[PDB]
Amino acid sequence: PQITLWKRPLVTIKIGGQLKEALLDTGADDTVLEEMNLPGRWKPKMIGGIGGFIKVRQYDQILIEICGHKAIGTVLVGPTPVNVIGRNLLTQIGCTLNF
Amino acid sequence: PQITLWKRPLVTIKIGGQLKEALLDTGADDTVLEEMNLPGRWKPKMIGGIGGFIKVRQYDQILIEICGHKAIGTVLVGPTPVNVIGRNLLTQIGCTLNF
Ligand SMILES: CC(C)CN(C[C@@H](O)[C@H](Cc1ccccc1)NC(=O)O[C@H]1CO[C@H]2OCC[C@H]21)S(=O)(=O)c1ccc2c(c1)OCO2
Repeated sequence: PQITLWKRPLVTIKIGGQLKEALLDTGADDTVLEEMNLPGRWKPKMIGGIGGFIKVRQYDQILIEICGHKAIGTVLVGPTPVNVIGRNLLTQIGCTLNF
Repeated sequence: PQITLWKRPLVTIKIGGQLKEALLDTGADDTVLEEMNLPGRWKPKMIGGIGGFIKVRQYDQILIEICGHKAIGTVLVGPTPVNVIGRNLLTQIGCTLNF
């Protein structure tokens, strides 16, 4: 699809077999999801945003489907205010910015 | 142009007479610029993301040229680590997400 930006670019995702809503976020290097139970091994990591740094659980090689497009990659889980889909997965679904 | 997302989508902007690098950020509702001394009236605002909130100064009807495309709108200035072009100006330059 071609998505305009007068509204938040929110899309449905599927992760861990569960449906969620997430924001397509070209300003995010990484994909960061609100706290949830997720099957897979994880390691603790720190990530910084506009307000400071938070602790997250890093899950490697996670299956995640984004608006019908399948990806497999790193998903960070922690106290983010919003589920954000970052560039690590936006590249996998072939996403570009155009103007 | 078409901008792939392998790397951060940094473009050159012109604002307040200065050339700067800024992120084309679909996850940002508002445009937020690193500390600079703009003229004119402003009002305080708090914006939140990963890590919490930062206090910023809100300037209205600011002219910004983004990769050769002119825009005018609300610009927030504060201790952000990165210059962020948000959806309020991305729509004005005709920017879409495509996949
Ligand atoms: C978290 C999302 C919902 C909001 N953010 C825009 C993001 O694109 C932000 C933009 C951002 C980029 C770099 C540093 C700080 C902010 N990126 C970010 O936090 O990404 C983190 C996750 O991946 C990592 O790569 C970048 C930081 C890490 S933001 O910068 O906090 C932000 C910008 C404009 C706003 C706002 C919040 O509230 C209203 O107007």
